[PDB]
Amino acid sequence: RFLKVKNWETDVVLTDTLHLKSTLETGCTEHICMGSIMLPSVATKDQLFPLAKEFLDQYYSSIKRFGSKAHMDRLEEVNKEIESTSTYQLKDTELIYGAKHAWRNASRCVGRIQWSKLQVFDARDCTTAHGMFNYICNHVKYATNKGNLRSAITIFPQRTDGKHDFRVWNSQLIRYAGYKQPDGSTLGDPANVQFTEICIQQGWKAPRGRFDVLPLLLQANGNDPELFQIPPELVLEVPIRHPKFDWFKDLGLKWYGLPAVSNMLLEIGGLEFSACPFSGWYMGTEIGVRDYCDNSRYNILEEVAKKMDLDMRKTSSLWKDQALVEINIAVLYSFQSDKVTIVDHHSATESFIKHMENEYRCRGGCPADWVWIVPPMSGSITPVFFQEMLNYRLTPSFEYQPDPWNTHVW
Amino acid sequence: RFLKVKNWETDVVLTDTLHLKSTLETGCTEHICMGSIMLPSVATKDQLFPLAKEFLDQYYSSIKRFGSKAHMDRLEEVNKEIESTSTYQLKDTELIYGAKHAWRNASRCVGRIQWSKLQVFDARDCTTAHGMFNYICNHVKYATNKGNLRSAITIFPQRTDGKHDFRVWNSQLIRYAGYKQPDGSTLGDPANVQFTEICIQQGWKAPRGRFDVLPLLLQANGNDPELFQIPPELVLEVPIRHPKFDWFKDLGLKWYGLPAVSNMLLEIGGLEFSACPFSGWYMGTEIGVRDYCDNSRYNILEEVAKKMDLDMRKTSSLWKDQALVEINIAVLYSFQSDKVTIVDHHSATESFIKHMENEYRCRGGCPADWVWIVPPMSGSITPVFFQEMLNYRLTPSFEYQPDPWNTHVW
Ligand code: HEM
Ligand code: HEM
Ligand SMILES: CNCc1cccc(-c2cc(C)cc(N)n2)c1
Ligand SMILES: CNCc1cccc(-c2cc(C)cc(N)n2)c1
Ligand SMILES: C[C@H](O)[C@H](O)[C@H]1CNc2nc(N)[nH]c(=O)c2N1
Ligand SMILES: C[C@H](O)[C@H](O)[C@H]1CNc2nc(N)[nH]c(=O)c2N1
Ligand SMILES: [Zn+2]
Repeated sequence: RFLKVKNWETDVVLTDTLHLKSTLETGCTEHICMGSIMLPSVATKDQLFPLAKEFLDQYYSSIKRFGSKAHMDRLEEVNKEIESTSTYQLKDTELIYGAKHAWRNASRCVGRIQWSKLQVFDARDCTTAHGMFNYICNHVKYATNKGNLRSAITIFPQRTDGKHDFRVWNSQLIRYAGYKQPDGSTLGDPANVQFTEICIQQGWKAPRGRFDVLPLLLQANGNDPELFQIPPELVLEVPIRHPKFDWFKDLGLKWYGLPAVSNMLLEIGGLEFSACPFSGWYMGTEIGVRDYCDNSRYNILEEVAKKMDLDMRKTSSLWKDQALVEINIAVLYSFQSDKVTIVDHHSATESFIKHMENEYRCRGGCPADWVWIVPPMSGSITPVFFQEMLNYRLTPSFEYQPDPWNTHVW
Repeated sequence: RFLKVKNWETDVVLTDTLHLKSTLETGCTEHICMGSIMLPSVATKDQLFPLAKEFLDQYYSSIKRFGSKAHMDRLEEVNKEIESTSTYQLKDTELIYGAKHAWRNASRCVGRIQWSKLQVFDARDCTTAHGMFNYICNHVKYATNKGNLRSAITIFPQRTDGKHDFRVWNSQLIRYAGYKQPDGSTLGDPANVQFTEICIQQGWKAPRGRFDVLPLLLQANGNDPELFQIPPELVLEVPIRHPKFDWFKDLGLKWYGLPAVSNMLLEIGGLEFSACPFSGWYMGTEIGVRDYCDNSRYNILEEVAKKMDLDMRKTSSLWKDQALVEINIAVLYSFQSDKVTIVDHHSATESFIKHMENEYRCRGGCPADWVWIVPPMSGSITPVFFQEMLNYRLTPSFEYQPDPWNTHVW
């Protein structure tokens, strides 16, 4: 009941007991392993105080006042407000703790060494899609910090009944538009073409280029969402050059500095925050491997390998592999020559192993998803390839949620 | 109870019901996922007929004579021999079926599209370490076929009591020697230095170079094993050159053509074959990524990147990534210019997706381990990165077993 994870590059072993505190199910049974399925699958007051009890107990058991009366009066206070209103509200300190631990428990995140250094923006007083748009601009500006990126989350009012829900309809706050062409093909980002249509549907005026920043579709208190365009001076973008190849400029590629996921749900003490955009900084491979070279994304390996003049008749020339390394040299180089925060997959996996140690020491475990932790290129020349990870679901936590245009009573 | 796996590069879905036939446990519980732990953990007659029953039932239910009397008389025959001798013996046809399906059920193997085209060598009449050495040479020679590699397995007598056990002590039939140096460092293959010591211990006369083929340590009928050196004319080796870089020859690297794992256990109908060397042909990355660039293996990225004159001050130059692609271009090129069978990680992952279709159609499922199927470089520019796989344990099956120098009553 006190399981062991081994590292095979180092022969180092650690003991996981943190998984005893786990609660939610994983998809795996004693006779089936779902570790590579992407997404496996009102809340009453009878269930809401147990979750409120569990959260608050570890929150006072973090500030070395577990079991005190300051704890007990807080437990009694939440208990009775869960009688009165049936729901409850978190303290400022309980929200900052809960948010930082949702990140800390996010087993699919390799950059979690930074989990404590997070800036929480309490937007629970927000009421309008314009108020949402204000909070979100202030997040963008702060989290960007002139390229010296800082991580942050903005927490909008929690779900109450179920109809009245704050939702950022964008998947990330900043993404490039996606238009399918009359000739069947696709301009911009193909992942967003469904979204982009809903944007033009709500009256967006598309510039119809490659790297068009989408507007925000912000839904406030269950209301029909409204389009707002982040001021372009707030959207920091990096033009992508290669430090050897001058033809690389003519590829005319760029990316935005700020990775800010907006479509997930923040669970704290049984409360559900449907709108909780959180931002850090990019690991190089997300842009240079996935965004740029996924077949159903920008799919640029074709053209990069051309300009390198590569043996493209043969699958086995590793022409694909060769153009993939140059592209991530170009992402990295470009972001750093502009002083915009980016981390390479070597230094990020190293930090994660480093983070993983401290978690097994001063916490007794680190939930971790190998399928997601291993970078999508050069897997085994990074140290996380050789690290056995235990995946389990701790709380507070970030969760996926449905897209709102497929659930909203419109 | 009829689960679904999605592919996200193609939006294609398949339905797994084959997992209903699963039997063994995985390490994962409803609340913990062990998908990245490498190895999670006499047989009586009360348990041995159920396993014999299950096997034979699907074996006649493969040749469209399920439930017939030819089946029933075979079930009665095994039943009564399990009374008489308590164990039993497989027909030739039952051994070839059982062996091909152990391969077919091997969820960690990406080359399983070939599972049916397997050559079974019945060495169950073998009695001596010299007889083992003969069968194994005939396997090497056949499976190699002048470089036109053919896949094969040699099945030595099954475990009976437990003391009398046929074991190939080598991990693979052909591996390079491993000597640690007086200066702390290591020559050859560091993975084998423990083995190499046991070989010199049993009186091996080490040439003490880099690429020294080890001898065979073959244990027959539980006896203390004996050293035999495969005739070098039978060991086909590929010198590694690059199709651009002439300095690559001076690296003086080579590899052997035949991947032949010798240390696993073949379970068929509850019978355990402790010696069952099986061989195919290499996927390029095993040599060019793992063998050559694992830190605890040949660790050549250092020197390759030197000769390329690479920015090696910075982790973020992807100098490691860059020398890794050239090395697998050199493995591939060298093996094919010599007409020795090798497959590149692109064409092998494609075939596996291709194999995966047919399994879900004419069988209803394909046990598959994503952690192992995804090649250890360029993961997401191959199609298996985007394929959800269900891992589960079907039988017949290949299993790991202890090393014999850590279990043998010597
Ligand atoms: C310090 C900078 C950060 C880095 C370098 C980083 C790194 C990464 C990477 C590479 C991924 C994989 C994304 C993908 O493959 O689609 C990821 C996912 C994730 N990150 Fe982190 N991240 C950072 C900050 C944050 C913050 C600030 C939060 C939350 C407050 C967070 C929570 C998550 C979660 C929940 C996921 C998984 C979401 C999903 O399953 O799609 N990360 N991160
Ligand atoms: C057709 C040529 C074959 C190819 C291209 C191939 C490919 C591979 C690869 C790349 C691996 C991963 C090895 C590692 O990472 O250490 C593997 C493992 C494995 N292969 Fe296949 N293989 C072939 C033939 C065979 C045969 C003939 C058998 C059995 C009769 C087999 C059964 C297995 C098993 C059981 C494993 C996993 C063993 C372990 O967990 O260490 N394969 N294969
Ligand atoms: C399924 N995609 C989720 C997703 C998509 C895109 C980016 C991220 C991300 C988020 C943060 C905070 C940091 C980072 N380096 N990347 C996450
Ligand atoms: C834990 N290592 C197992 C291992 C190590 C080395 C090679 C293989 C292998 C075996 C076969 C038959 C084909 C292939 N392409 N590779 C398997
Ligand atoms: C810790 C981790 O499970 C370990 O590195 C695994 C990961 N996947 C692998 N995949 C293959 N094909 N071969 C391996 O040796 C490994 N090693
Ligand atoms: C099918 C498979 O689970 C899917 O491709 C996963 C694999 N691992 C991943 N890992 C990361 N970091 N991001 C991803 O989108 C994925 N996709
Ligand atoms: Zn699992």
